[PDB]
Amino acid sequence: FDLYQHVTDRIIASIEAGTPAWRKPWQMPLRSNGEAYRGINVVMLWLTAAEKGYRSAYWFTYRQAKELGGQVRKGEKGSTVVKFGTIEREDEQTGEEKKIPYLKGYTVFNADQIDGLPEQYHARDLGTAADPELDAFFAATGADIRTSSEPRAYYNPTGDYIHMPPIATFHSAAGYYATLAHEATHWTGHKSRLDRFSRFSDRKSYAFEELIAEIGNCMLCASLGLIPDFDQSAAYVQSWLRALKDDKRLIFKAATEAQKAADLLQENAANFQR
Repeated sequence: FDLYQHVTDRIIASIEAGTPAWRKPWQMPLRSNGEAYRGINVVMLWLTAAEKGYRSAYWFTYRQAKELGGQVRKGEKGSTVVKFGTIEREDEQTGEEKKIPYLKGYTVFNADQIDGLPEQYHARDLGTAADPELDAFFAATGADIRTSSEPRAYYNPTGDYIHMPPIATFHSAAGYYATLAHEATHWTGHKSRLDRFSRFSDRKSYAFEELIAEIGNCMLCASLGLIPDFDQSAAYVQSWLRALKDDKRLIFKAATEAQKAADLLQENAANFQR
């Protein structure tokens, strides 16, 4: 079937239900080798886990479960994850090789659906003051963070800095750092970094940047042990629905861009290099 439309339809339904897929955790989903899923697969597996009530982070193909001594239980239904790539094909008239880009599906099962797996496969309280570890992380991203009494958090792309209100006015360090995480996600879109604002001139006012930032903030908060704030997104949800109904590929681009934003903050903070 149409993988693009199948995923987009699942997302549209979760939004119309009142709980968008990427909000469901409120636990990164992992492959059988322990590596995290990425991009649109994170969103799909969060949704499935919530829909079906799974608690394990791990997802297996039937074969991967078999190789580990596990058996998918009778009657259990798998879940779709997608892979993009290129594959070698030939012209036909000529034999010229031409790598073709493709989208394909895989079926995976949560560890909770499987008997016999090794046992390995079966939030920090921050109070109201600054946290040394989270302060160190955000400093290491490279973001210029400025503070004033203005009671609004935002990323200023022209001066290229994040404005935060004072932490004491949140009466919750968790709320402070979740808010900073959200603005740091926007901060990755600057022309000198991921360059989202010029690449996605959003003429049909799909609120595409806010969708990327919300998904990217969920990914970043998942990895930081924080709880994202969703209350500042009611104004965009209708445009997101409109966008998804118009373009069955859009949520894939948004999830990929979201993943790139979360990647860049974590790479900067680890002094990642090639």
